[PDB]
Amino acid sequence: KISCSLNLQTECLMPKHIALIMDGNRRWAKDKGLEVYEGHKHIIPKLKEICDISSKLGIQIITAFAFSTENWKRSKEEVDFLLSLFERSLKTEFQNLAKNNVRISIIGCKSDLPMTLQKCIALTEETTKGNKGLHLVIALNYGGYYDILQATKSIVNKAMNGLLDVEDINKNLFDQELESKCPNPDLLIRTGGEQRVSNFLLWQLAYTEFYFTNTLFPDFGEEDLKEAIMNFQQRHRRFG
Amino acid sequence: SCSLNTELMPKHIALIMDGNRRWAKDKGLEVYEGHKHIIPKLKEICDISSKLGIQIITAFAFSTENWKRSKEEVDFLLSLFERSLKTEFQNLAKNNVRISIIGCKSDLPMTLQKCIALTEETTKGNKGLHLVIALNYGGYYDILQATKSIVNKAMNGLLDVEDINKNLFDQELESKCPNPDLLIRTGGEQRVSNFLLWQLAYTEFYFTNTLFPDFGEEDLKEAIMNFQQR
Repeated sequence: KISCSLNLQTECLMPKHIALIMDGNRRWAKDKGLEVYEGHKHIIPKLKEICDISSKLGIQIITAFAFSTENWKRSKEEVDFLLSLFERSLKTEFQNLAKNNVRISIIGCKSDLPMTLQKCIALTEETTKGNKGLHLVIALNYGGYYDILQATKSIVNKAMNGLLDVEDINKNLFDQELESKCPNPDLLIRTGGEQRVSNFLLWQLAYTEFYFTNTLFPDFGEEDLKEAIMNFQQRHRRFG
Repeated sequence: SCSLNTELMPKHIALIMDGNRRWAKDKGLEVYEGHKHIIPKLKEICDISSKLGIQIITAFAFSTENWKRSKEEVDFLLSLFERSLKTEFQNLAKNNVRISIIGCKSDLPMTLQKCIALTEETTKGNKGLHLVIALNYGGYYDILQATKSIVNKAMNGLLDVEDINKNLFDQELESKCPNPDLLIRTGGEQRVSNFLLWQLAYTEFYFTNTLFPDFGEEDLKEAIMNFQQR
């Protein structure tokens, strides 16, 4: 007998936290005739640009989907290129963000990554952990399923060590065990035309506003961003 | 412990049936008279869907968040749902629908529990469309009960931490594979409001301003046509 009691046990205007699915780079390359991998060169720069615009509007957190845990299903060549492209991009743009007082965290399974990428990530996190500006969270080898599973294993681990009882398990406890925690995204922006989440933040999106746009990520600028904020502010005007 | 190096017509449609109160306002009705259309409209949607070859519909009837309303609102909504279900379950069976409820049934009035059990047995032989009614249900709730269940098994020596994977978690949830291909929310809002979380990983989202009581065959066909061209 495991119980449920929901009637009892009760329980994260500018968006404070924006989540980003940065899609459309391969399409932006097909249009304009280049090779596939050229659009991907523009990802991390454009992200840094968006942090700057966001920082100046009063936005406090950005979580961005960089490398999906399903990308291991790509060719060993495509993935190995993407992990290299990313390690390079991080050291280029490290200074730019850190200088402007941005704090940087990585979420995902880091132990699967190349050892050089692991070392660069740990350095980046440590040197920016004191910064007081915008908080940039990079989802790298991350997924919604993964986050819920790692949290479940941690909870089972604690129960096995006598540190918690099965009836202590509630929304607040589970939330503290996830990699992406409160406060959750108020607005989610996916560029590139698709209208799905593709396994990026399942638990955290329970009350998030969804905004989908056909603009490809490389063409996405300040006007498109303020458009989406403006859109978000409309919905609060027609809802309690 | 960390390693991730396998973790047309829609077969399963999920439905957030919102806009009933707004509909009631725009027509000078009592605030909760719009809700009297919900189960009838759902039966209609089931019948159209069944004829198109859609196999499963999961519909959001009573959220775990509704408990935060006044006692009067809650007693009315649970009473109205028992009444609607008692009026329509034979009609639904005659359309070959099979009916399941997900959610925490132990918090419900005992007459509503009895009516749910009767509905399930009468229809569990049917081979038409499978209708899943989410009643005292939410996304957080499903993930948490699955977690508690897994913790209980580990305590009793029936599994190790290393056995916890996507398949194990899926079989402990109340809404299981196969997950919704398409989600439709009526009434204009563009959120999931803690309906399903784990199950929506790859679902297509379709939002419309149409209020639920005005939702017809044409509105459904647009939604499917829209889905096809993706």
